[PDB]
Amino acid sequence: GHHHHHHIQNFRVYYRDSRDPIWKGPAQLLWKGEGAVVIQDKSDIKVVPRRKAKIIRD
Amino acid sequence: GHHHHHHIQNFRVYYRDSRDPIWKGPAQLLWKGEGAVVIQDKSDIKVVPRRKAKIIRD
Amino acid sequence: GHHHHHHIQNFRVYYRDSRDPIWKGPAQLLWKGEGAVVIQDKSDIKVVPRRKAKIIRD
Ligand code: NI
Ligand code: NI
Repeated sequence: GHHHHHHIQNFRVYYRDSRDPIWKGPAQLLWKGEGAVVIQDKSDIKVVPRRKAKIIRD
Repeated sequence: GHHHHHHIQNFRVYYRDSRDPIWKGPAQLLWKGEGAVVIQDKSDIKVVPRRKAKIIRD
Repeated sequence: GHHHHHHIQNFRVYYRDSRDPIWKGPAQLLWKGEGAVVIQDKSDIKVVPRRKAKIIRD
């Protein structure tokens, strides 16, 4: 059914996908753990290695 | 696309949201991390720190 | 809102649904935690204990 993944308030994330060196974002933070991060960028929810993500506390 | 996050069977979760002292729930458990849990309450999927969550075995 | 959970590239997962002994899949891998994995099988996103999942790097 329809649902919404509420982001972790007061955080924004810049990230890189796979091997592309371009920074993407800012994006929302959904989860962090196991040396990885879950981000939501518009309608796309992606898993990114922690060192491929810059987390910023607004 | 359209999808459903199936809850972890035989568990319910009461949780505290943001700055409201009243407990919400019972909600579904989607994921149990070491420091936080992912819950689903109706169409809302939220990340709650373990200290603000009460996992019930039913 | 509408969104898509992008899978972790180059992984295929076979799994069992709790009691049912029949193997299901191939499914996409969304998250590999400690003790469990999150998989997507068409419209269903499920949490599977690690012992009940076979992750294949292809
Ligand atoms: Ni729709
Ligand atoms: Ni979803």
